[PDB]
Amino acid sequence: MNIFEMLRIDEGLRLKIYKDTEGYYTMGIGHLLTKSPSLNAAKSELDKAIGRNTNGVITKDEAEKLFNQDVDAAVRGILRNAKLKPVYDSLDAVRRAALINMVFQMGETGVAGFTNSLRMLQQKRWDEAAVNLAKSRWYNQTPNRAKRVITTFRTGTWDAYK
Ligand SMILES: [Cl-]
Ligand SMILES: [Cl-]
Repeated sequence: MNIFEMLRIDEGLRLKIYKDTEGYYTMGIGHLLTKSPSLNAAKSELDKAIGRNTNGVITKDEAEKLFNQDVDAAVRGILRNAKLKPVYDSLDAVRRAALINMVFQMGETGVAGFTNSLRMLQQKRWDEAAVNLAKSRWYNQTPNRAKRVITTFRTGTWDAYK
């Protein structure tokens, strides 16, 4: 298993614009298009992203290409984040995948806000971090996914995804 596969499970794959769990227009593999309510605005961002007049539908290839860019940008965000980088640098490869996932779902900014879990993660206090991470809106809103990522931080294995 690896990051891509992991996120592909968590986000799914859809080739027509859809609304995510917060009600925002998304496409493909969790690629957010816009926080705005206008479908047109979404459609507009879609075409700009893709480089052509899609009329709200793309091919698998195009989805995957977004997806790759998005995975890349998440990594690069972490690395450039003063609060994130260090945590990430201290982690093992499986757990890094966990931090990526969160970042992908919630943005650097959002994740950098779990100061306390970050710190526990850094210190390798697995069970503790797992408890603290669960005290969050994130966990209450999307509990199954959050359970998956948390188990991953906790155990450092891919069990939650097998
Ligand atoms: Cl883009
Ligand atoms: Cl969920």
